Amino acid sequence: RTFSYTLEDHTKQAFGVMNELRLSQQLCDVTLQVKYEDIPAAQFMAHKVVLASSSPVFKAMFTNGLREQGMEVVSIEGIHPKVMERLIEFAYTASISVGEKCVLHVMNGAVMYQIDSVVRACADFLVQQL
Amino acid sequence: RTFSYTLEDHTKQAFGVMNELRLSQQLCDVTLQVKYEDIPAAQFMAHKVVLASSSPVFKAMFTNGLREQGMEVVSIEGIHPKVMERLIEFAYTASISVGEKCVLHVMNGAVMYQIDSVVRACADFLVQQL
Repeated sequence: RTFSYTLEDHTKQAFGVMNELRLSQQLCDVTLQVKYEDIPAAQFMAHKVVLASSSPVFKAMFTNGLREQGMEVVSIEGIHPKVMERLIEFAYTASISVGEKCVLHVMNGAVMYQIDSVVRACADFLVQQL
Repeated sequence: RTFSYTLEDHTKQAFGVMNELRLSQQLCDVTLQVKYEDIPAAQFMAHKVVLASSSPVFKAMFTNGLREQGMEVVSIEGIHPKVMERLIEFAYTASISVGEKCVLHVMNGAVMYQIDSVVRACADFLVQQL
């Protein structure tokens, strides 16, 4: 009747390119300003649809019906820069790495953005070192 | 030294959500107006970063350094609406289906946007029916 085809690799390749576009600040449309205790701010550019695709919290926050018309800054307080960076990194690459003291703070950032995949992975490392 | 983790499923889930966001016209930032012979126009909303992630042609066309500040319309002539729809669909889901007369016109749309994965798949169906 009909001919179809699926490339089983397409999502990995494309996130790859989207991660490239982020590192080069191309097509970005949100900057997260994270400010946390005394460490000065950081800025992260990213793509709102890529954030919303991995976090129900970023989904809800960016899908409200408002229109961008430029760059929206999101002030994000209550999380160390290094934890937001690794969580954006997970959004864009599906991987995440950390040492054993930061693994506590990463499960708190993942719970805050409902990145449940990371939450369960941390919660496993925490009982596999106890 | 350090603890890391990779969710081998994350890209498929997230494209899933991005495809959802497209169907609902949320966070979109390009409308392709395809006009082709006498069939009237069609409009497709999509996410420029998701287009650019799957097509070198859409990459180059959206990554020039210009800023969006709203919705950019791309006039796309020289391809049937049904072929652009299925190619956007491939961008967002990695799959594509078609009957045997449209499979000719899809390999021409894929070559036009350098969606090489589809091009080689069509080029195989064309010699597997001859």
